[PDB]
Amino acid sequence: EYVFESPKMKEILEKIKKISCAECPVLITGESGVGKEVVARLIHKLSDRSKEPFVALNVASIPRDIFEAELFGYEKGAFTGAVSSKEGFFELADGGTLFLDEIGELSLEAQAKLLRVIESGKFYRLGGRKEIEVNVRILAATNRNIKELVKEGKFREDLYYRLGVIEIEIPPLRERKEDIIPLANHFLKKFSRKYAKEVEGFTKSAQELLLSYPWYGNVRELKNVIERAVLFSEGKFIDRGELSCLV
DNA sequence: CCAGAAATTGGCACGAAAATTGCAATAAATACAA
Ligand SMILES: Nc1ncnc2c1ncn2[C@@H]1O[C@H](COP(=O)(O)OP(=O)(O)OP(=O)(O)O)[C@@H](O)[C@H]1O
Ligand SMILES: [Mg+2]
Repeated sequence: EYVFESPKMKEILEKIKKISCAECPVLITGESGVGKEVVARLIHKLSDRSKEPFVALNVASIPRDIFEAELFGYEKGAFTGAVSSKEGFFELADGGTLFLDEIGELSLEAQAKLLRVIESGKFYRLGGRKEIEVNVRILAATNRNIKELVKEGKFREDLYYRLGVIEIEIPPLRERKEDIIPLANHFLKKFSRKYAKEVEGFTKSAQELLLSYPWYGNVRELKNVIERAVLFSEGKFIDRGELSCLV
């Protein structure tokens, strides 16, 4: 279960409901730990293809020298040492969703190779002759400022225009103050059962302290703080002093 | 008989198709050691 109790978050949820049945690539931008993975999996879940694979990938974990071999696949005998034919991630997520986390780590050649497939919709194996057609829905998430990347000369402008048809910008947690308290009480329970420590809630002073801290890690930092508070406590209530050192 | 007209020939051209040549080292089945 997730928490959406802020007007901006509710509007984003309505946008997700409207868009989840479309057939266009989605780009999710935001700060660190805002919930981009949550938004991507919520888009996939509320979809007509929710019973299909959701291939999540990190583009920085794929070496350049074999990049196009991983994404598209190769045939037997394509290169020395190719024991047997193998498929790519595009065919693996055929009929489902392909999620690319931190899309800003791509190189220019990889960007062009991805743009060709996103435009045409069909590709070829590394050592193949027939042409493969796929039905992959592409979601891409990043935390960089993509406009500054394209202005500097690091991200292809046409690729950004192709991907940036729909923009979902999750606001920072510091602009979601009315969402801070329901989140903390959500985490405090989850760890309390997990670590078997007994605790009920936060005192008024601790709740006042929570709303004043300008979170830089957004939801993940709040989760870490709540986990530390649960671990380093034994009483039924968390007070100002327990969180004062953490903050 | 003659001069104009018609027929013959082969050199050059042009697009296409066929033949020739450069490349030089791997892949898989099999037997043996822990
Ligand atoms: N509404 C929510 N309710 C509960 N937990 C949430 C909610 N939104 C986000 N989280 C939690 O926030 C954590 C970090 O979020 P997420 O995985 O989406 O990060 P991210 O935005 O992709 O981060 P990064 O930009 O650093 O890659 C997750 O563990 C997730 O459970
Ligand atoms: Mg992420």
